[PDB]
Amino acid sequence: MEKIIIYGGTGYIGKFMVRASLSFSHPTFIYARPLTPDSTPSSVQLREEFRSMGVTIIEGEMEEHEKMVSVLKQVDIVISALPFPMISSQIHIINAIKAAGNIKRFLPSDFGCEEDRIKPLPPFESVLEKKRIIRRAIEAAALPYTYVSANCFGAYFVNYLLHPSPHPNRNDDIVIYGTGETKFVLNYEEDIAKYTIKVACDPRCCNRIVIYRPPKNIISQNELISLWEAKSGLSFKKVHMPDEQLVRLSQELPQPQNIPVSILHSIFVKGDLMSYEMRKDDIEASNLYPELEFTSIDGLLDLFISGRAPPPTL
Ligand SMILES: NC(=O)c1ccc[n+]([C@@H]2O[C@H](COP(=O)([O-])OP(=O)(O)OC[C@H]3O[C@@H](n4cnc5c(N)ncnc54)[C@H](OP(=O)(O)O)[C@@H]3O)[C@@H](O)[C@H]2O)c1
Repeated sequence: MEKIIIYGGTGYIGKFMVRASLSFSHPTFIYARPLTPDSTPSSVQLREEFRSMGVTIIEGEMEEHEKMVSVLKQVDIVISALPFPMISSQIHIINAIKAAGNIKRFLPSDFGCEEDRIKPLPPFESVLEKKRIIRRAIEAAALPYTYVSANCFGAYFVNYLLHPSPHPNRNDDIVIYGTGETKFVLNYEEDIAKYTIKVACDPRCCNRIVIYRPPKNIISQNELISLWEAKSGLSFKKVHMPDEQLVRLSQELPQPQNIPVSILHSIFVKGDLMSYEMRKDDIEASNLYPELEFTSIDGLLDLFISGRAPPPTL
């Protein structure tokens, strides 16, 4: 099987990718920054867990070109799950990949919306521009790539939008962004990870934009809430944050506090995750692997009720 190295492997979505890679029998590696006295105990725990699972951990800084090239010459696929503050640093990955010359595929840290076909409010557009610059650098180096639009991380957004708790109360306030009829897609993290590993090894997805849009996971905030209320057995106080308020906040709030509201405006008001139809060269992943299936929204919510869903995260 193809050998896979993951940057940001100890991250929120990164850890799912590492486990999926191993589960699909791929020799797995991660390039990680050296630990420090302030390293969160969580980051320390994950590295120990990964090592015990057979993951090869290469410790180093992004600026260590020779170290990165040496490792990349030993693998076939590179997947980056680095966070926004580290997006620009991916240029070092691109340079090490080109120097190595043996890499079959590079998946930059996209995993969101399809940045090349949307234009959100200034605060969000600014961060998206960093990801676009990485894409332009990939194209300039002529590297084999796959740009993944994973759409909404399932557990991440259910926690954010519904904040499930042991004992819900009528007054545990539910916020609806915009009017709530805008369609978006919610995909469970474990599935996003599994499909990403398959996609990275699939020749059909080389040098292509791949979108995770399983038909059963397309939903509006109002539909999601109705489903959640039916399952939770109670009616929540629902409040709206209309388009105008989100726009106003994106302009009046300081940075980076103005980014969250800008992202919510893009996803739930402009509907940038469903305001476009699949293109010719565009690939929808749920149609690719008969052996795989995206967990339905109903299934994702049951995961939360059963108390087996990922915990809240920043
Ligand atoms: N579609 C969606 O709903 C959605 C939601 C959230 C995120 N995303 C996207 O998914 C991607 C990853 O997001 P995420 O939330 O998973 O990221 P995250 O959890 O914040 O990633 C942090 C990870 O990178 C490392 N790291 C952090 N700061 C670093 C630094 N200064 N130098 C070196 N390594 C550093 C960490 O290693 P340590 O263990 O050493 O700390 C950790 O592995 C991004 O492209 C993001 O935009 C999409």
